[PDB]
Amino acid sequence: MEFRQLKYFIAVAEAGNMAAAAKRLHVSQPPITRQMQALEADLGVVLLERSHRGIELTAAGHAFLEDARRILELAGRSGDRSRAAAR
Amino acid sequence: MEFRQLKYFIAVAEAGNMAAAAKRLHVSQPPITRQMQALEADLGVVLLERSHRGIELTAAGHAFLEDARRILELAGRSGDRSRAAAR
DNA sequence: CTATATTACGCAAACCGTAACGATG
DNA sequence: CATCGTTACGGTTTGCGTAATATAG
Repeated sequence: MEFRQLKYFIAVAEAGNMAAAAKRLHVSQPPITRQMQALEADLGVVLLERSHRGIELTAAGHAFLEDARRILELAGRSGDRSRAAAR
Repeated sequence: MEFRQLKYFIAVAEAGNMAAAAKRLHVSQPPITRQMQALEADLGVVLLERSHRGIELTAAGHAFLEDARRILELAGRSGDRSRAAAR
């Protein structure tokens, strides 16, 4: 897993199609499709139903999505805590 | 912040010095020092006091160590779930 | 002279963006 | 056949490991 994959996958879930997701992240489309492939590979599971319209989430997608949000939340807060702890 | 920095940090924290963590992660020592620099910069905090005898954690680092462990654990379990939900 | 950390340098692998191709409602 | 997803390719960057540098016992 990479932090980058989590952010990208969250955006794709919220967008409903990979092009829109890319525009929201300020990258080109191909990094989106490739990073999703690496994620699905790394997890051993299909997160996304592809069509020419866009994407739907699988059961394993809806599961993962919830946890991706929480890993990002926790990473963010872990930083604020450490910085606070300095003082 | 990257997952690899979290693993490396935990290993450095447990080991008491960078050389022994390096061996336990099966990499040379310079990635360890460099990835601790990258991590410290990205958080904007100092986690470790370096001496010639090894390392000791700051307040900031004791905090971050616990959350490091939470994040990785949560990342592990989130895999397991997503695979389980694909049954 | 050992043990630790850091820095320098060279080469390989990863990663992005443009461009081409493919597939489908 | 218009629109989105994927794959190819070239060029930049990141990132390793070996070797060198610096400090301390």
